[PDB]
Amino acid sequence: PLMVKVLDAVRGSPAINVAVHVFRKAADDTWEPFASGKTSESGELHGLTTEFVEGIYKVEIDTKSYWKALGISPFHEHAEVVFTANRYTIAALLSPYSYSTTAVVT
Amino acid sequence: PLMVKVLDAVRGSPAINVAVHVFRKAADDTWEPFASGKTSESGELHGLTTEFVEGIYKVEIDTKSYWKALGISPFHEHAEVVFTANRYTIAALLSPYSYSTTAVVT
Amino acid sequence: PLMVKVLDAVRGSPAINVAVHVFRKADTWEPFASGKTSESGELHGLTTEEFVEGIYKVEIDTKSYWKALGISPFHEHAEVVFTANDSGPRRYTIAALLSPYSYSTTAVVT
Amino acid sequence: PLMVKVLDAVRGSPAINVAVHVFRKADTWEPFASGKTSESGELHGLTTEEFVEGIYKVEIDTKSYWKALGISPFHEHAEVVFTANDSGPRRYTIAALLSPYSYSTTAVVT
Repeated sequence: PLMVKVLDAVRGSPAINVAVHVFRKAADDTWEPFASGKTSESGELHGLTTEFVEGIYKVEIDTKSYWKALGISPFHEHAEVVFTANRYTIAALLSPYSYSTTAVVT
Repeated sequence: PLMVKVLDAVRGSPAINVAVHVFRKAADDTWEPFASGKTSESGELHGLTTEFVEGIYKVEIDTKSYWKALGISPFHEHAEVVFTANRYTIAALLSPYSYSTTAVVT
Repeated sequence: PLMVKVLDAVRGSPAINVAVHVFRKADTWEPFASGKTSESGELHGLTTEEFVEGIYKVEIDTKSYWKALGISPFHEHAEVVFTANDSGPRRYTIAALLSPYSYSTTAVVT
Repeated sequence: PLMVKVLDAVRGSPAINVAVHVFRKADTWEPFASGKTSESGELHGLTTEEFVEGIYKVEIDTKSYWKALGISPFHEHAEVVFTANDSGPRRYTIAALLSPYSYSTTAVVT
């Protein structure tokens, strides 16, 4: 039920091999690792979970590493997306000094 | 080779039944109708063309009609995307007073 | 009452010296005003009395901007089309955020 | 040298009274400054000497903003994390453009 999709606004392409880490917020307010992976050649990451109970989740997209691998100076350390779970696609559109993120919930 | 995908940033969903018109620029600088359709339940419009020679194209996405059908006051008349053809996905992310458009060319 | 602001999402900077042409629908597009963005990425003083109700088009010459930086971008231009002043005079800021294969545009109306 | 600007993409307006909390990485997140956006959608005067090199997090409380307008938005907050002043002092504008299920954030560094 959770998928992440990442596009590169500079090249006009999927953002491939972007590392993504998902965390779930614990009772003591810390972030517990939940799942992770890297985007495919289509910029997508499937199969993160099945387990996906209500709670607050954080999806961290490693944008800095991506721009570094392209030789382009980036601004952000990463893009964080934090939401309460209540099909979820977390989309992100990446530029070096800007990004957007959209939840497509169907 | 040309596909249009539209998302609704207010609802977090595909933008369904959005009218899209494609034009090709003529030798006298006018816009000639080329193809059109409406987005599907997945917010996508396929099968616009096959015919898709080099030239300047305009994709008009009827955002105002979409927001009107939702009872939400919009700013723009439409979103226009103009490019030279040289697989093209024209993506758009819609809010009432803002939109983005991204070309995913693969 | 009409201002255009352009930012470069690759550099995190104002987009300087971007040409901007404004048209007003008469059903033809009549030239209305033009200018280029300053060092702040802004273009002021496009109009005044003159900015009556109508459908306006703001064409931002993003391709020339990118080409001058060595980049072959996707779009020919960014066009922003809108009805203005339909409920009396307003101040309009048309913002654009540019990347080689993507742009966003936002209207701030006060 | 740090300013936060927030806009509402549904209304085409400044996002007014949005809470903003800034942290600096010590590996814990230490509270650094906080405030709320004004009628212009801006928050100034967060820092000064004080804004040394470091990793900073700007947390923008978008959910409370939307909830006060009757909306149940997707995100808990918008978080913007960045290294600052790594090559000497700069002016940073952190902009955010909010929709109920989507946001964009941009850095303008001068």
